[PDB]
Amino acid sequence: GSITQPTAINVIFPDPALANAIKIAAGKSNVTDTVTQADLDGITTLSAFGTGVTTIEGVQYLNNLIGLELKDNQITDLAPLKNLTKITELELSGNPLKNVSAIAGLQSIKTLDLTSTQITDVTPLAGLSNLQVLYLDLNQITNISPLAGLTNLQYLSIGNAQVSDLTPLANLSKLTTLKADDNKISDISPLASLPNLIEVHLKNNQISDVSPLANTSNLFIVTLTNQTITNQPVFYNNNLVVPNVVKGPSGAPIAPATISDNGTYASPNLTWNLTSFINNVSYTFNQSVTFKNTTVPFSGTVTQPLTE
Amino acid sequence: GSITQPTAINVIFPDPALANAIKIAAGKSNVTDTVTQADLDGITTLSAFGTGVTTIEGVQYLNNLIGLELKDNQITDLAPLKNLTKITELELSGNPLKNVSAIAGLQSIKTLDLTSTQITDVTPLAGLSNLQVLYLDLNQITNISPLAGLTNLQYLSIGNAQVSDLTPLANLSKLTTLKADDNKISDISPLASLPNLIEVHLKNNQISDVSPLANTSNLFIVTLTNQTITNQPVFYNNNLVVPNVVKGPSGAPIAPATISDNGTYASPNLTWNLTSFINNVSYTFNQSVTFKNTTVPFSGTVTQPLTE
Repeated sequence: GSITQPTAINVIFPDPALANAIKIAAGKSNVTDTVTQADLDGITTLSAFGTGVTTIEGVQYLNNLIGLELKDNQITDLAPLKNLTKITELELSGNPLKNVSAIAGLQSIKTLDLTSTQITDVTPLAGLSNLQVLYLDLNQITNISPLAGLTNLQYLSIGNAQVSDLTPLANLSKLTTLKADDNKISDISPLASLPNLIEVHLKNNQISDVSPLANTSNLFIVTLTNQTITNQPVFYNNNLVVPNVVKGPSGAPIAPATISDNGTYASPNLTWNLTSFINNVSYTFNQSVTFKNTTVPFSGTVTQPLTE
Repeated sequence: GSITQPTAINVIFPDPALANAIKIAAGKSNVTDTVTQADLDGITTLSAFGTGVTTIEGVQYLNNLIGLELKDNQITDLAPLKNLTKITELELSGNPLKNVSAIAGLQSIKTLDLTSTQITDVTPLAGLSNLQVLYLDLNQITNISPLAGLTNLQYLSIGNAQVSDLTPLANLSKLTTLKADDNKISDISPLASLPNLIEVHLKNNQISDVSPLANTSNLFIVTLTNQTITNQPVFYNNNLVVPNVVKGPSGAPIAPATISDNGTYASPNLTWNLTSFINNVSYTFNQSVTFKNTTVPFSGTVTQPLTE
């Protein structure tokens, strides 16, 4: 519906912090001042970072709202957004949302920040086909399949989540910045089909082979340190020979920097001469590698579990 | 012209490092092996970072070349590129180019890295209307006027140059990433017209007023520490009253953190009670400021020269 007659700001917006934000946005001097629907239709952005907002009740009257920035509040219910149709930027970082089902029909959205919103499922984003910038950092998200159809995506941040499978990114051809530090990524093969990638952050994952990025011609920033690789188990025995899964941009194996248990290397295999059973063996690597444009450090630890 | 008959790679490419790069790109086993024009027309990328290339003679036969990546070489002459028409990515970082007049007609180029190329003038880029990604870091460039017509620009890096005037960026509406640390930027007013800016790096400039970024709704990363501000001179006298030029995102003055010479502050003015002539007075500031989406540190030093 609409605001029929002039009504006090803080009657339409029950949240006292939000009401003061509306008061300022409307150019009024007191939250008790009346506003009309005209007034409300003149509000295109509403911002209230760190102001203790608990409810967005009222925002359903901001027909012309383009940007809503409510970072680090206590918002739990996004129903008031359901019928908004001009919103292109939505910043809800640091709110205890738990789910974002309510934003599924908001197709106008181009930029969306859901960092630290206690969400696990991004199914509701599958239909946000106009998305260009997306933050999902600091959420226990394990599956990004619903992003696969986001073909306008240009900037994707998913740091500090639980992502492994990057196959959903394969057709996101406009991607230029991918931030995915501290996840569970082991295979980056899907990145090969992203020819515009400029910046890729993959520190602290489980990546052994960086050759999928060797042909990315727009690639200028790439972080690859501190990978933690765990191999599938092999049998313990005296003459232990294990292929080295760590590959550089050319696809050739990377020589280990250190090897546990007095082991040796002869590309492509590590060899250990063991006489007693141990849970595992391991090695480290740290080498400058060279991609299409530049060179950076690639490092990590490989653990090889052993079976008796 | 064209290669008429099969000719040895290292007869077409006199540079021995480049010849070996062509040998690999062509799938041959020796730089003396012949190639045909067909062979050459099948080469779409050529890369030779850190290989001591001194000449790109021969590349004029790579009609279908899309990407040329020659970072950290000793190349001085870019004439061989003049008639290439499919090149979209050109990486010439760390070559003693001195000028880039030769690339002016290369309108196909979308991504160009000229970091550390000893250049001073970017007039030759004015016609590269398809440019989306540009690096000019680590060049004594003082004027970026020739960039003004680069309306497809999305990613601009100009760190460690001598840039002051950002007016040329005003109409670059597609800009999303601007990297401009360590320049001579004092006024960032032109940034107000860039509504898509996501990342802006402005550490170590001379910026006093950050209010031009207050309405940038897509802005998520902004660096603003260590500004070095020098005011225009004022007269020395006993009762010295000086308006505070340092403004936060709202446009209101930022209270100083420290003030020289036992001075005091009453917004908007610093006051010093001096009895002897000194070259100048100064103050520091360091405050968390809040933009549309997030909050970051804004800090620096202001020096006020005094006249007798």
